[PDB]
Amino acid sequence: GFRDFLLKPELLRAIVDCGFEHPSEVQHECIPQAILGMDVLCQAKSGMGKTAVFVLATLQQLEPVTGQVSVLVMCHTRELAFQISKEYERFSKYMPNVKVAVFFGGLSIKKDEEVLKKNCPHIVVGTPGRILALARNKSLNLKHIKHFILDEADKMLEQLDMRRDVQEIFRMTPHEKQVMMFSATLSKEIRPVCRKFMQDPMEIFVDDETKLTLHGLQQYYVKLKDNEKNRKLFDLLDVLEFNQVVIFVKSVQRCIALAQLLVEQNFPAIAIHRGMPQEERLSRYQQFKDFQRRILVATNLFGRGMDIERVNIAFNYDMPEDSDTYLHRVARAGRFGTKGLAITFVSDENDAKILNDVQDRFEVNISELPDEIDISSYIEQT
Repeated sequence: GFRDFLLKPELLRAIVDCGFEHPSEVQHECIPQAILGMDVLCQAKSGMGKTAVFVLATLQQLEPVTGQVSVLVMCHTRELAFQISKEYERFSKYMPNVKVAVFFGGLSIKKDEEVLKKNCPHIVVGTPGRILALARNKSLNLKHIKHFILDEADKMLEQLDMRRDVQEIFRMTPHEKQVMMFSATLSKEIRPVCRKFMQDPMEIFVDDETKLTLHGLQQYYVKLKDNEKNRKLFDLLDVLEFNQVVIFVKSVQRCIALAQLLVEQNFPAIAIHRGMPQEERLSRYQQFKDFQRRILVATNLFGRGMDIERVNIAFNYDMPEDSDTYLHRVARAGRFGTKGLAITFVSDENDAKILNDVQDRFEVNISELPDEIDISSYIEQT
């Protein structure tokens, strides 16, 4: 997969360890030029292995120097800065001397200062505000920066205030270095600042995945109190036939409890919730590619959409927050298989509103669950 990207062996091993030897389109279009030190302006769509583009291209060109920060990555939200760093750590699994740190508000800047004095990293990730503050006070020397990366450019550059800070941070770095910008949207603010930031960038515009359909799919709902869901769900798992099931819940506490309960009821199930390291979520999801019955209890997976041929039933044990989560939660997108069954639990006079909203957006009707469902209307070959 990534072997054709001509990446240091240690990077390929870590990539194999993260469980995916199949590059996305944004990567096929960006990693090659990125790897060569070319400036890049890429308008894509979060996820899709977008940040892996700069994490990899950057690790590939990294000329590690103790005490020197050679890579600066900035983005708008601290959760994304946090996530981008854990990813640098992951793909850096076999590059023992490579160092990374993330900085943002919420934690005492004095803590960021120590790290920079005692054990400066080669790679820094952070939000503009905290980065600009650490630079101004000299704690962070940005004079050796060879790779300047901006993620969520549109959001960072939208407000005059943050764009100003970003331009101040920029001027603090060597005029000669590679600069890359990734933005889900290409506002007429990035266009200006880029003339300032980039020279003659490779401008790459990857699409917006183009998906989201409920065609040829059986969809029903059941109204009941949370008090009944388990009993209903369990009654249902006994009647309905399936190769693999997916149950969506609202929280982590709920995911952990339901999964455990199913497991104790001889209903082999794995749990995947927003409250565990990406590595664990990625590993567990990957694992869920094997068995004759298997059940996955999740709070939400990966945007890619249901890609497990054998998954015949998607449950909304908890009503999706919005009519968009539904689309993602339920929809085929793998090799073959277009048939599937979707069942939603309605316990609130509020869920209905959300459910009623769904039938409009995609203009499809979701009936009340019938006593009889033809096994072949939602399970294609058997």
